[PDB]
Amino acid sequence: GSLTEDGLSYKEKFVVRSYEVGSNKTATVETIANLLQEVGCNHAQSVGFSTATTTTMRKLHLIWVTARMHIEIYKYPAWGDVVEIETWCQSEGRIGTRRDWILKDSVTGEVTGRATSKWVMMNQDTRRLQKVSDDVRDEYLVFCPQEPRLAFPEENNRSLKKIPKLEDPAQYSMIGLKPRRADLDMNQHVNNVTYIGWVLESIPQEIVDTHELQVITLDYRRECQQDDVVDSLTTTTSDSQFLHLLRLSGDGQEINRGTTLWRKK
Amino acid sequence: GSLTEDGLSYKEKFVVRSYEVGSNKTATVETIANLLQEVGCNHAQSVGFSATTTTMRKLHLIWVTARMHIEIYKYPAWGDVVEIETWCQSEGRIGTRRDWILKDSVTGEVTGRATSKWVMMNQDTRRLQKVSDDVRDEYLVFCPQEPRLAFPEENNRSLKKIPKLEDPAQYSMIGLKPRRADLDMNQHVNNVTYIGWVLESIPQEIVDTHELQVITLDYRRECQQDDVVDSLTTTTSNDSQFLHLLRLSGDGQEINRGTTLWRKK
Ligand SMILES: O=c1ccc(OC(F)F)c[nH]1
Ligand SMILES: O=c1ccc(OC(F)F)c[nH]1
Repeated sequence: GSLTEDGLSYKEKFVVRSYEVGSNKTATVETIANLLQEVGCNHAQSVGFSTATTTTMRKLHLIWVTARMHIEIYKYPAWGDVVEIETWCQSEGRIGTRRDWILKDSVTGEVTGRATSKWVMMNQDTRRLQKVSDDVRDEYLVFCPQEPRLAFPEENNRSLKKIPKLEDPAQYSMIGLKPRRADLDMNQHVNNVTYIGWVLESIPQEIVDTHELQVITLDYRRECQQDDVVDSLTTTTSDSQFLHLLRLSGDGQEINRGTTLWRKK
Repeated sequence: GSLTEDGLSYKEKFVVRSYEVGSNKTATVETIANLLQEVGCNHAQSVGFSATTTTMRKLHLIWVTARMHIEIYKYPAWGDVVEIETWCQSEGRIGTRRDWILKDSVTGEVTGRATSKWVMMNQDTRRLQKVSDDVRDEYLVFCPQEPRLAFPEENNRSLKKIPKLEDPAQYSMIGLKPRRADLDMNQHVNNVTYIGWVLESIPQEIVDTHELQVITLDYRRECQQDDVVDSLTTTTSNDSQFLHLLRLSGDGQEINRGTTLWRKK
């Protein structure tokens, strides 16, 4: 992959692997979510970040953490196909950061999906959220479009809707979910993609067999740690819509909420 | 990737991805095992398969893994290119072998090797059988005719008999369940998942302070989507050796056994 001409966005091509696809021989949403995160990392390497901590962030032990992940897929790429992913970052002034992605058929050049994500600043030791400094903004505005560039430009759009809290009892549930070493990143934290899978695990197999996932919106409230256990809850709200809750098996502490939308095949 | 000049082997290059690495910023043995399966699949595609031959599709026959053997000298680093070569060979009427060599792309030196034994099984009845001449002949056109062994040595750890762990196990991980990211395109648990499940009963202190050199895994029965696995480990030993058993948490039915060898970092 490479920075584009203006050095304000990054593109990479990926061949869809045998193990990356589900029962219709197209990419899972989790494969897709892993590819967004790889091209996010490849963009940060290309422009000097880490080896996405800036020099000021390293000083005060500050990190970016995902608050929100929104993905819309029109077509899942097939086993053996090339997908082109472009990604850029923007400042939401002092609130935090946004990363946006556009997914294209390499062969046709047509948009096959789009994703947006909200990142906020956290201490790392104390895990306390805060506003972005100001000294920090200047150091990464050099790497972002100055004019707004939005994967989801439409005024009132799915990617910005408030998500309510599922009320007990849930229509469906998958209890006793536990991460393994394959679910951890290189800093030994549970990978953000794992949560996407744990949310999807309470959807009935019959919906998955007969529908395609078109939109997922997931809020991240709190981390699941190595020795935690998650319950996954789902109620139909409706094309079919679901409301989703991830919480710890014990004390029922919320880790995530979300919604998904599925089309009939 | 592509077939070599003689068309009796297949080569492919892989860039190691952000999410594919552990705490050393090098590839996990599960990332390695996934890459081996992708190059195995790309070789079968290249020589005209879809990995069943005409006669097997007629008789509803498939290859299934009886054994995986993997030895790693160096785990490739995040961003590095690993080159993997692969070929099959007939083992008479017993089954087939698939063998792999991993190289540093930049240096050309061998950094891993792996060998696997596959047997013929009825898709439906799940009954093992010997390989028939009509089938042996259909796939010898793709295999080197002289022997080519990744593990040639006369007394080599890839062929040793593996004993059954005796209760009580020294270590255990209880209540392991596949999620949908553990399934392949045919909705069977991925052979790499059992590797991860075997590794989950190794204490974190061994993993933090040692590197996996060798893994040998036997495949007895598969885990269904709605089964639950227990993972057991006893130390059997400068080098730490362990003995492994995966079994179904209910009735204690054996799904896998194996051994691992680790060196101090
Ligand atoms: O561990 C955390 C804490 C917070 C968060 O999101 C923030 F917006 F609330 C994500 N992950
Ligand atoms: O379901 C099966 C059938 C066979 C097998 O391998 C064979 F060696 F036992 C593994 N898993």
